[PDB]
Amino acid sequence: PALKLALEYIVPCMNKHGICVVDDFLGKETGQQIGDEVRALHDTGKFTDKITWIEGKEPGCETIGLLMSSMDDLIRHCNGKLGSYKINGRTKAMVACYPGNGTGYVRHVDNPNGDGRCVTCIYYLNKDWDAKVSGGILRIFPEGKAQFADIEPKFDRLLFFWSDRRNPHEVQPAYATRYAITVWYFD
Ligand SMILES: O=C(O)CNC(=O)c1n[nH]c2ccccc2c1=O
Ligand SMILES: [Fe+2]
Repeated sequence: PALKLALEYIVPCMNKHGICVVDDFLGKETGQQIGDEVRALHDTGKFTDKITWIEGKEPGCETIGLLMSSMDDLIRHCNGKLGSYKINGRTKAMVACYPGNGTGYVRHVDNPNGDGRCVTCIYYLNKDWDAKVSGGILRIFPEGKAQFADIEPKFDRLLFFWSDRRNPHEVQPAYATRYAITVWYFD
């Protein structure tokens, strides 16, 4: 399954566009589970835009580990073909919560200063996101296109994009609680 998705979709889509959306990545059950785990971290005080870092062995986080393992399976089966990068690892999972008070994240590049992070991978957990009323769109400005790309933070959506200056991006103001989990893979 990872072989097929990696080589029939993620590799070609990324090499062409530098951005790749995989809807329905883990399915509604496992999704909801990860979502219930992120919410339990949050409501029990464990955020510090607020964030918390997770390795994947800590408590209340088993299924976030399964997510990370599932992401890793995709990247491993890209076979060094994704942007001709030989990927050597990734960060821990960064869980982010925009509380829903109009806050967002201003336009930025993830790796502006030349660290080894090459691919940003984000998994979204927001069921029945009403983007027209709730805001919180991810807007990416891919270098070499005169049109931006708008990505809704939809439940069980996995997203890949190049981390460097090819992809300046912003989280537009969010008016409902918005959750996402990011890892960065490095070459
Ligand atoms: O959630 C999204 O759709 C995109 N989100 C981001 O680009 C983003 N990028 N870099 C960060 C660094 C530290 C803390 C939060 C973030 C963050 O949400
Ligand atoms: Fe970012």
